[PDB]
Amino acid sequence: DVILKEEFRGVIIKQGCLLKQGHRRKNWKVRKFILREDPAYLHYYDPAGAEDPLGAIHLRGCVVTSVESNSNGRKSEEENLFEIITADEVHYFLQAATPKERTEWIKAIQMASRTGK
Repeated sequence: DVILKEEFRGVIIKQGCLLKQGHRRKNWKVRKFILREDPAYLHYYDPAGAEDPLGAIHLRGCVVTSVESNSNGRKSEEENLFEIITADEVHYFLQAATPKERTEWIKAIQMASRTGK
């Protein structure tokens, strides 16, 4: 009892809608990202119909990097891109509303990823 998913056993670090690279129909989607520490787990929710956590990003062992805007060939959609390289070797391409906020999220995930105990 008084025990739920380890993902949520850590308190919210930072929440805000971000652009998730997801070439299903669009290129970048607008979903709510809520962060949580302790095991380090980032969570994304759909504004249009999924406040249920579609999945958790495994920050434990993840590295973040400031993308030099590798938006080649297309229009510069990927500007304020920051990548999250999980320990699972998955590169998660995220973007913010501003260059400022993505930096804040770089810091967010990196500080949250420190809780890998």
